[PDB]
Amino acid sequence: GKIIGIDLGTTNSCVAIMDGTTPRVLENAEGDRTTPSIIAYTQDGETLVGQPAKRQAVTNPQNTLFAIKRLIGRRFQDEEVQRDVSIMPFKIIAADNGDAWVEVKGQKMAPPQISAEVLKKMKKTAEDYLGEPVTEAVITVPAYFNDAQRQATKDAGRIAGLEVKRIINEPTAAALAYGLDKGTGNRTIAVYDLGGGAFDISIIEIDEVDGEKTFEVLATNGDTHLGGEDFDSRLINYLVEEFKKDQGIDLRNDPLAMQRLKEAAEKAKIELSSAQQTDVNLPYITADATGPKHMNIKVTRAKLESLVEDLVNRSIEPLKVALQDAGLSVSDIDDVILVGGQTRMPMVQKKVAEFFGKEPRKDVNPDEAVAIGAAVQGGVLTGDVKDVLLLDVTPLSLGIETMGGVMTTLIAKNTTIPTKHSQVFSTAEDNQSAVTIHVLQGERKRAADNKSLGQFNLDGINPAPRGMPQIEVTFDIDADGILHVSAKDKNSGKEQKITIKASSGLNEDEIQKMVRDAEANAEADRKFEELVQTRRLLLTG
Ligand SMILES: Nc1ncnc2c1ncn2[C@@H]1O[C@H](COP(=O)(O)OP(=O)(O)OP(=O)(O)O)[C@@H](O)[C@H]1O
Repeated sequence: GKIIGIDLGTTNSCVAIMDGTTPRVLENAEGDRTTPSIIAYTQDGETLVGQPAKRQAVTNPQNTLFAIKRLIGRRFQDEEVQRDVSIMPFKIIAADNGDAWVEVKGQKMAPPQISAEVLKKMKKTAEDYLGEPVTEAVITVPAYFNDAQRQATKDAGRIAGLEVKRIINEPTAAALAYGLDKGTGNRTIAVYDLGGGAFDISIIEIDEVDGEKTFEVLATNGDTHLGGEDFDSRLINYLVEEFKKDQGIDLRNDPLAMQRLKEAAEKAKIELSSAQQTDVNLPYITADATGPKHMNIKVTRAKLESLVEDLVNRSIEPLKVALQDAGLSVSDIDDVILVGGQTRMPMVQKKVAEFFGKEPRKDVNPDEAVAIGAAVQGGVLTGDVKDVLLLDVTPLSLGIETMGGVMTTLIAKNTTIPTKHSQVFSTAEDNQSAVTIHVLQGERKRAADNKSLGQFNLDGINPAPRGMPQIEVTFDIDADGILHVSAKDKNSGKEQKITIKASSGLNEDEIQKMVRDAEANAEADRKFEELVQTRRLLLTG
């Protein structure tokens, strides 16, 4: 019946539910509206997840798993994983198919089984609160996720025993919370998503027409080098040099010290959004030949702002990129929303306040906003929320190059994504051995008039006197907005395919110039295609 929304965070998870008209964030078993995303394997053969798993990490670096959201769906030879292999204290291994897996206590295990454990805790958190079993779910993912990662997010839920009703991306989920507030229609909003694992900026339009509120993403892009875990690194490296300057010991090579130090580094970081000072007292952190060593160093707040200013500045070019892709001016941008626990630090809000010239909205809970919005999607699916429409549509038509230099339209503008449709084409020459599929986007009928987005060949077409082999062309734009083009020659069984990425933005000012141009040029476009018909649509070499 009801469909729950889950914030799958790198660092914390959060559960919320629609209680009629107003959303409620549900507490986990400790009473916390957020649960750390950490998994631990104890000597006694049981697996800890959440706040219990976080606590035993300092003595169990190999069998305490955290930051598993950085491992799901990727190949081992990726640079950051090699970057990740060196810094992480637990064991990273390759799966038989080349996937990135982990191995704990001699058991080779994939991340989705591990992440499924948190959902079961979230599931049990929901089951204890509701007193009944729960099985239908909408799950969130980052906006920069590719084709392989989202499907893997669906599968992980199934290993946790869930039917995944919807995948939605995380910057979109947090915004649903904001739109419950009054006065949110007909505005342009920016979703700046800075988590533990990455930077994300999304541009979203909130429109309301004829009693229906519609939401459309105008731009998105991401940068995985600007996430909250990269900030913690910017402290682990420095802290060793101050002790080394005073007493000559390099801690980078001591994981047990590194395990307490990250915990000391992580918990204190929360404090500096509210606080101005504190003293780190971690007795017996290590020792050398002359006996025990003790940490006691006083340090305030300014130095950190000096240390991480470049990360904020390197996130700006992705912000600058987002506005061009959406085609908007600052004067079209109506509101600022903070999501994520790290925005409670004052300089980021000021750096944002200087940039936007207005204070970010203070009514969005940074630890809970993502979870609250995902719960709304469940109410839409059950009918609990009325007069709301998820808008995800194509700005321009998509197609392939055909006979005579003609574009044949396969997908008309403003069709909802995901989508798939089929059409039959044939061969142009006797005994034709090859075809070129030139993937094209635009509103003009001449193929030579569109932008090259890529092109591909399909071979193995059986020889025939022209037009007999039957080559079926499929374009698939999946729920991530990514276009999958596939081809199978039905008489032989062969299959080849390509993938075409989702756009980072939708530039309507330039698009609207092209559309008005197209209305003015309608008659010029017909005669060319009809005289190509004059000279089943055909594909060139
Ligand atoms: N009070 C606080 N002050 C400063 N930083 C905080 C606070 N609470 C949490 N953080 C930081 O915010 C980050 C987690 O934010 P959030 O839970 O929204 O991320 P996520 O959804 O887990 O990440 P991603 O979107 O990349 O998957 C962590 O770096 C954590 O250290």
